Amino acid sequence: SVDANKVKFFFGKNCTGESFEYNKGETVRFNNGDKWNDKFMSCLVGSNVRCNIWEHNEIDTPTPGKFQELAQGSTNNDLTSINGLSKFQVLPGAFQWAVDVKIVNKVNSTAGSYEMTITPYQVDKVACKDGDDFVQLPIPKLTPPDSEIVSHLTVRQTHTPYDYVVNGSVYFKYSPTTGQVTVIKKDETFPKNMTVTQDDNTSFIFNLNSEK
Ligand SMILES: [Ca+2]
Ligand SMILES: [Ca+2]
Ligand SMILES: [Ca+2]
Repeated sequence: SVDANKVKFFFGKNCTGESFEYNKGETVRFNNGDKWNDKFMSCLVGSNVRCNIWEHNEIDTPTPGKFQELAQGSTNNDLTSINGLSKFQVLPGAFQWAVDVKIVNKVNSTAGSYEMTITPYQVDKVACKDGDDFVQLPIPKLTPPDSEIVSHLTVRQTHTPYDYVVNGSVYFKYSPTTGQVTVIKKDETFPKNMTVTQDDNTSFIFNLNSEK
């Protein structure tokens, strides 16, 4: 059986062919240059976890790709309507949606010595050091989705001089229309020394262009 707290995916309708298992609060990419990215046919999604699948994380481009929000507490004997899912997100009942975040040096030619800490509206604050892989920032029940969640971004060198590099605020927003996340940043809250580019749908890459 499927656990109410985990998910599982099989390469054959009615659970046949091959088997796979995924814990809550994880993200994977299953693709090999557009062919066997699918690797699914029957899956089960526990009554206290959700799945979110995204073709090629389309950025509201002039072609909508393929996307499905596997309803928390359901079984899918076939999803071939949405063969398009080169990215997979598996999230607990505690977390409504989650966002890929990463840090890149555009001035500090050292890495690891630069540590960024982000904390959205009373969430589990997350700190990552420039050189680790993409961090995941889960967000709890955020209803209505089109609301703007207040968030705080602060980045500080872990090595002398270790002053606050920048300290400011940011705003995140969600859209269930295509499971898109969008970030709103203004000179009144966000600094002019870091910027964040939308590398993909639900994927944000912060680059530091001024140590001040
Ligand atoms: Ca594909
Ligand atoms: Ca989109
Ligand atoms: Ca299929």
